[PDB]
Amino acid sequence: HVEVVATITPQLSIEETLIQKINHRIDAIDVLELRIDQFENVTVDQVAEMITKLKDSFKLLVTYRTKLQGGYGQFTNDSYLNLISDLANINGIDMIDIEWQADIDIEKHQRIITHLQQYNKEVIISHHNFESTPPLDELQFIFFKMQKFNPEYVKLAVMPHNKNDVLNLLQAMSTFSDTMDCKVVGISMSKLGLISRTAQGVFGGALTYGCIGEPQAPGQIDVTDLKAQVTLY
Amino acid sequence: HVEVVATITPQLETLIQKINHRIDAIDVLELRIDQFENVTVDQVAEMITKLKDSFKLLVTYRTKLQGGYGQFTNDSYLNLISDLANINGIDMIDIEWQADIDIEKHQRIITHLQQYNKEVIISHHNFESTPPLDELQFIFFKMQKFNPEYVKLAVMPHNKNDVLNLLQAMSTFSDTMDCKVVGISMSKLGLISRTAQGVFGGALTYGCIGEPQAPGQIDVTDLKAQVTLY
Repeated sequence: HVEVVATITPQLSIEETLIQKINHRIDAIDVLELRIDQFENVTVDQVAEMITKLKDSFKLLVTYRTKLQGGYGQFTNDSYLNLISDLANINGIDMIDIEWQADIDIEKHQRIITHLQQYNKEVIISHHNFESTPPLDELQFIFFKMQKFNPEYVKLAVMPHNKNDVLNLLQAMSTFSDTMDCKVVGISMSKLGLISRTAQGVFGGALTYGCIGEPQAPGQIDVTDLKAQVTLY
Repeated sequence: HVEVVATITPQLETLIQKINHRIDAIDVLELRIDQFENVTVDQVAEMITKLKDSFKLLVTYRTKLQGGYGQFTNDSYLNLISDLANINGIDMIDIEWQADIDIEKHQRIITHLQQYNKEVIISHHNFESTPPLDELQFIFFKMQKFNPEYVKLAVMPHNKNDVLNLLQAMSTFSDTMDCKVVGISMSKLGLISRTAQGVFGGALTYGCIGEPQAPGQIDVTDLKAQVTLY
């Protein structure tokens, strides 16, 4: 059973137009992802505010996507990890996204992830490669190192250059789905990789991301159409 | 691009209306005839004229062996297929393959059909399982040797790997071979193979007119809508 995620990226003052479009799609939204990287000097208090302006029909996921990994967040890596650790104190948050990459300080990441789970927050460790799709063995090894932190979800987004790249991503997710204990989200970007987002559930995937109006990732789809997709497979 | 196939199995007009309704989603109209007792190329011609100009006409005689109903000798079957080449209204003809067949007799029949300007779809179906990737590629290679217009392989997946294997086989073939390829992973588990057929090099995807004869079949109208997304 794939869950449909609706990504919003409001400004401190969460619109009234948006909150209404959200309620309209209540049936297609399992998880509401609140991106916050589009806020300069965003603070945990500001985020806490926005949350209340929302709260119970979907889980609330808060994501600060760094520019390094495709977002707007320019925070220092140090300030980034501090922000992620601080979001644990916001009672209304159900899921928190933490970025993974080769150069991370592993013991520090584990400390933060464990901290988050002690506050009963589901952790989504994610990795984004906008340049290419490593070979299958490499994809599986990335998934392996990420799940070592025992998160609730492991998320891998890669960029395809050919059909085999899409198939390898699907295979890596499918194989992971069959043997590992935590949930997996596999994303092959661009139109070439569309099948991974629509048939995410067929290959063991747990989440599929959509928008309410315009794409927040490689040509996004309205969650309503995405819900229809998940329902088709 | 991917051509959407609409499969029908009549019996020597309510259908005539349902097909015209979905006429915009139909690139090929597969006319299965194996559901008729003692089918003659003459009756086939009678039906075709009653149907037939916005889609190709594929005539398919699926033998019992390969999931159909056709109870013809291999001889009368191969002769039925050879004789279909005389019907001008037919654009494509489906000829079955299976490792034991007479290679030279088959090649003799395929070249024959192509002399009458018919597009040949050499096909193989396994309603029971999906062979390993290597074996899928083996099947494709054998069928490819006859230099047909299309090579078609339908398999029943048991698990996710079986679906990915079919897609992989079809994709790799797509990248090297000089003829069109068609891959089908049956059941709802394999639905993605029909909707994203063109993503992996497929040239034909099969749908229905309204009533499915099993799980995994999609109305050509919905199928066309899905194909259009990729």
